[PDB]
Amino acid sequence: SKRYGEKLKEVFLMLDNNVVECIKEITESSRNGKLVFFVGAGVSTLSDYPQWWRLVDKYHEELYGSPKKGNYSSDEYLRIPQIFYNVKGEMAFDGILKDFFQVDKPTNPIHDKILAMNPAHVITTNYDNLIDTACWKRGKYFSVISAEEDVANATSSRYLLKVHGDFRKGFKGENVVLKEDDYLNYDQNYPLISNLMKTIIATHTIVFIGYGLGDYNINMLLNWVRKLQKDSFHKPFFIRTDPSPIENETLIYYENKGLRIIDAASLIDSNEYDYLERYSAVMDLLIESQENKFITKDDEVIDYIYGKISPLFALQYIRKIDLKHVFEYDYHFEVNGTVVRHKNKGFGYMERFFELKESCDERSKLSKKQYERFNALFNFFEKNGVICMAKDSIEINSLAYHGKYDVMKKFIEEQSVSIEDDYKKAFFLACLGRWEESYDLYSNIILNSINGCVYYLSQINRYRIYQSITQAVTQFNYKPFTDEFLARIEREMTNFNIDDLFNGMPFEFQKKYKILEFLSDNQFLYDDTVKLFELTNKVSSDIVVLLRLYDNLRFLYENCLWSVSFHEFHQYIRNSMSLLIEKAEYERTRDIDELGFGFFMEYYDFVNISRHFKIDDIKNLERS
Amino acid sequence: YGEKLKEVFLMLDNNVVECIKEITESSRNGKLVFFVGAGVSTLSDYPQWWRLVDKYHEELYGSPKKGNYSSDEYLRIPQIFYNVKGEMAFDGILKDFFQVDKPTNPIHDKILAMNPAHVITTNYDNLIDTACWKRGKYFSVISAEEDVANATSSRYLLKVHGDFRKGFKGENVVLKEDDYLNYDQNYPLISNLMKTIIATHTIVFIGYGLGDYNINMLLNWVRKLQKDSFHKPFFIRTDPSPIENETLIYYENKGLRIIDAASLIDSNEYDYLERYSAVMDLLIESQENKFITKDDEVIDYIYGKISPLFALQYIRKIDLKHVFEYDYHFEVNGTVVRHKNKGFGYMERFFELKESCDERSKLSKKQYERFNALFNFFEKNGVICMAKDAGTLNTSIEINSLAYHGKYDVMKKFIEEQSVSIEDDYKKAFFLACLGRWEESYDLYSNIILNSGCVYYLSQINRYRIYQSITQAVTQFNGYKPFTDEFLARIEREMTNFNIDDLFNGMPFEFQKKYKILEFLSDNQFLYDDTVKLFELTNKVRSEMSEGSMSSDIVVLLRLYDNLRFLYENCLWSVSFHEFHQYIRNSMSLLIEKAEYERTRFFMEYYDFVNISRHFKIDDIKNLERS
Repeated sequence: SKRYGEKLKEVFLMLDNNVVECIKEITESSRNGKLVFFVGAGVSTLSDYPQWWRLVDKYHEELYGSPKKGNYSSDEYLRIPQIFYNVKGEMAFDGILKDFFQVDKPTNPIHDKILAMNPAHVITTNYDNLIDTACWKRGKYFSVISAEEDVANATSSRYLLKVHGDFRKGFKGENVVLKEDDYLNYDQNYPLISNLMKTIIATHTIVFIGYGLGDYNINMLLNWVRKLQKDSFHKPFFIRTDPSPIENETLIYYENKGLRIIDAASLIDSNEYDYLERYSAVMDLLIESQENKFITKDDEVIDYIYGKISPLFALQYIRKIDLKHVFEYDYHFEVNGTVVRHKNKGFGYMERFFELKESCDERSKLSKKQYERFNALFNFFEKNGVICMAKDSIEINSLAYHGKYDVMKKFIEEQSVSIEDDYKKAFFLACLGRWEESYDLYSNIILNSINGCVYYLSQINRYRIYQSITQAVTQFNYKPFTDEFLARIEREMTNFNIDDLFNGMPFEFQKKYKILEFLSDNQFLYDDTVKLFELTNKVSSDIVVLLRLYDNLRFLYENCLWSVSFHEFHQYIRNSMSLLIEKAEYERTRDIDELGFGFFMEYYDFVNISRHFKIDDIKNLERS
Repeated sequence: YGEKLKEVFLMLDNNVVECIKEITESSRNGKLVFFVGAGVSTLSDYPQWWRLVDKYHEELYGSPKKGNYSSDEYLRIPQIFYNVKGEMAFDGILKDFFQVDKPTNPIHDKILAMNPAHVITTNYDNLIDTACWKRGKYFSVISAEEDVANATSSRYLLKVHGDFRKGFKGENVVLKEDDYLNYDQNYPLISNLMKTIIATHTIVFIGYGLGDYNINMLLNWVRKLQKDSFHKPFFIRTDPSPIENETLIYYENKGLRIIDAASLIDSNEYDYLERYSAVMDLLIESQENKFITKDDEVIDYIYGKISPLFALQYIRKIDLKHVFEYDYHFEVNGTVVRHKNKGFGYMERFFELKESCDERSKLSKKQYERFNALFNFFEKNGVICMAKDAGTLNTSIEINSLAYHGKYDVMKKFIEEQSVSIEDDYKKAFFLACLGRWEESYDLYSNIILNSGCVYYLSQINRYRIYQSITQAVTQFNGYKPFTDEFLARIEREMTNFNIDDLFNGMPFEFQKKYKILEFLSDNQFLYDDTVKLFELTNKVRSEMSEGSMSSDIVVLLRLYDNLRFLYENCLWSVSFHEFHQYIRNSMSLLIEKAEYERTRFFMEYYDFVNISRHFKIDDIKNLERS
């Protein structure tokens, strides 16, 4: 196991530059969710599924009473079943298919690797259910499309597209593409499936696995690709697992045809019959490239952390709990600024980054561009209060939080020099009650903002301020807002679904700014409200709760989000502060009981209590 | 005008009502794609193509045509001009005729207000682009072949005939006859994408004259498709004269569902904007409408909303407001309150049918059985009637789960018994989890997953939960070898890639619509509202603790019982969570404090004793004794 990992790392370090670039593109596409796997028959044979040549042999035996002397050609594989279908009855064909294919076979680890690569869709020429079984086990639901009618009623947005059909309806030759007749009339009999396959191939990054370079489907797809306009499509990737290394002439010939070939035999040395070894070699190379197990040098951890962090440079402050989602739970980011390795199995890039931060000599060894990127990363991390790993005071910079109303008015009066200044102006106007002007400014920003994170935040804030205006109008019934303005906002906000706002953003934004998705949710503080129960235990929790409250407040104020003014956030602040004070009082009473002679509140605590607590809530706090 | 549209709704034909129903359903599901023709662009006074044909005719022949242009002439005359006068003159005329800025008509905004999944347009103008940019709707605009691969979003604005974004050249658009002849060869990717979108969405045709070249080409392509292997596209016809019955029959048999604007409303034969706005508004204003007029419709709609929940043994009442999209508040005592139901009141009608047998009798047999099933569901879920009609209500609770009562002997007896159906397997897996045999519990849950959509999703969540608890138990023990290291390795291999957050998203949209309330089980959001509730009444009770003044304790107790019944009767492993136990402990502490106050001026029951014995620690009981 460990020897296999060391061998894989050695192979990657000696990998060709072209194969390295192909692996990088495949991993990037998988991260973006644009990856699709075209699964061939080799993956099925890896699970000992009955190969088609066995069926051809059975049909030949039934036709002539003896297996053919020699080897079938490519045309015979489709002709002999056709001859059996014609001269013999269709019932015999279907019965032989049932006798040969109604078997139960386990799913090979290659299916698990393909699924762990996170493909958007899976296109397969296999008529078996092995990939269906693997997807069913792994919990990723795929809309299995194997007939013409399945295309119209597709349940989900991700497809298990069996372009050659399967035996779900039954072990009948009419449901699959086996005979030469089926291949001849495939376009006529499967228009929708072929169109869907071509659309998926055009709109996604295709990786071919389980196919030979001389396969019928591969050549047909290359012929169709030949019809496309030059450079109007992405060249599909082809994983070649044949025992012998691919010839250079064949390699260049097929690369000119549009296939970027990663050849398993060229990467590692394996036995002639060890197909699973080569399949696992390629798939594991891709997976450990995804898992960052091949990052072995500095100025490369810098690139990865920069790719993860640089989109967040637009945002003023990032919650520590958001950094967990930024790195996909690779590290736990404690509120006190300490980082802990949590779930990453590859290189410890955060530890290397902190080592670079601590010692200047190792930092100097980086490249110039990587040195500047590290400088930006260090500024970002120190600004967000990330210091070092576990083994090694709140401050909110927002005029709205401190109630500097005159300064907010002054900032509003000046002329904005950037879109971010307009965003801050709109938030300040919202905090000052000028909600009509806030809505107009947010609409203007939305118009002029198409990273596009300011656009998303402006849409969120505009919906929030529209809800605030609606609730104020409902509770008032004075006319602070003209009826024309109310009608205009109603006509603008009708059928406006905030739930689909994030999904309508570009997928590059949806990958770079996953941590903002919670802003479109109706409720986003359920987690902290739930962990507030630890303060009710009667048997540190208080400091982490207070620091998380400070993190939420700083994120909502520094980034200028109107959701800070809603009832849910006020309720969360009230509950957290009340529970903290009650727990401190309980600790004081327990100590005075056991000893016989707690909470230290600061300016920020006073501001939070003043802004979020009602008079009744403060009365309850004093009474209890 | 709005009341005129309501009158049109009243006089709407049955088939038109059905078509509007499917269109609104597709819009709600996000599978609606709008096919915008040239009439919509013409509504904004955009230069029509016949003006360009006239200009080419004048430029080459020297005089305007005496008669009327035939269909082939619209493509032949520009082709002749391109062949003779060359490409430069063609592009110059195209530029001087098309580089105009035109305001977006309200029809564009009405199309966008339907939230289309995609907008396929034969127009080469940027009017839809401007409308999307103004409304704030982001659409990846695709007008060339290279734009298909470089799409920035999953929602496409597909200009199948191109546009002038690259420039005002004839090569960027499909105008002349040669462009239409070589369209399949010149635009393979765009045509493939259009065909795929049509196949995988609901298409509404707006702006076409039912005789356009594109409409007939799509009909010809549809003809080749397998019978009943596709959904019939909708065609909005906005011609002044009402469509003939024969023509309507001919086109409907060809794979079109035609909504005629001239049939719905009467307008002047030059008032095209009125004709477009009538159908667009009738589609828009039906988004909120549920098309509920008669009692059988009430029964059918409530059955459609409730029947997926028949798989679950019990449903939290507070969750029901999510089922009906916040139309009604379902209070914990069994009372319903009108919250956001703007249309006809189907819950009031259902209760009226329930109380009096006369209206229940005058129902269809299928609808009678549906109403009977709904009555059984609501009676078993504790929903009684509306708030106004509600009288005396008792806090009677029962939990029909062996795990809650701790019938460990019966637990093991049913465990050893052979399972009958997949529900029995699910219950047996929950019993294994409750019995401390998490190994066989995980194996049985994986077997249920393999053999399997409510049970599939519930078993996935339960399997993840027992994997988590196994990890925690192993960490605690090593921080005794209950589990073999081989089992730990296998479960770690199976579960490390699995993510519980996106499990609901990786579910069929039918499941994500029918079983929305189940999504909360993925995270602790399931306990959110109650927790928030559990806090506020606490403070309120504490206020009533000191000033000495339905009951708040009743609401807290009912929410507690609802949570317990939902988590136990549905056989969910979340009953073993620390957060859930803390919630139960806090609720019981508050209830006991209220009881202590009320005594010196409610009683402990069996279920209360079970909850205290299960979810409390010794220190909490000591604190309760002290206070």
